[PDB]
Amino acid sequence: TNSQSDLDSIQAEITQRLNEIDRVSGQTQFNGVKVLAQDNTLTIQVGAND
Amino acid sequence: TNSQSDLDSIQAEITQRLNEIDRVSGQTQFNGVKVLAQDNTLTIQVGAND
Repeated sequence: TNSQSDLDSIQAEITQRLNEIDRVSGQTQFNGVKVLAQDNTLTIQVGAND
Repeated sequence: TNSQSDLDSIQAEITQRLNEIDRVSGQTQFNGVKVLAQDNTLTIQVGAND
């Protein structure tokens, strides 16, 4: 039932939501560290030992 | 008993009724979807499942 003029608006919403989950993960930071932009290991020194 | 001048008028009525059932099915629509013009399946997503 949904027309193609409906699917244009639903696609406009879907691309805006996906641009938003690209933005909020692309530029978010704790102390200048992009948490979700790239994959890496953060190592925590939790002890006096090496 | 009916004369042929009668059958001309009855045929005029019958062709007008058939033009009307051609029109009201040719151009009727819910959200830009011609329901009776062509034969096809409308699938309803009635569940979260695919």
